[PDB]
Amino acid sequence: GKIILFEDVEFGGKKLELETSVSDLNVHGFNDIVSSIIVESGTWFVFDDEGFSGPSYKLTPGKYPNPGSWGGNDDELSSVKQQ
Ligand SMILES: [Ca+2]
Ligand SMILES: [Ca+2]
Repeated sequence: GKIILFEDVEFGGKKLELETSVSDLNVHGFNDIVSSIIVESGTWFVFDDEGFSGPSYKLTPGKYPNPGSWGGNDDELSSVKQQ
């Protein structure tokens, strides 16, 4: 699986590419800043709390240009897990 997290909407700003689960996005300086997402491959769950907990959102391959596109809130993702 490969997911790319973006600081700004419409795939702008700083980006973080991940191929493994991350229980705490702070380790990569990406806690509570994500505003768009591209899933290149795999199914991913993204969570608003650390540790694969809090509000969760399922994402399959494709582009998600704003948090509404995954049903979520801006600047709230804290952990991500591969399905
Ligand atoms: Ca942001
Ligand atoms: Ca959060």
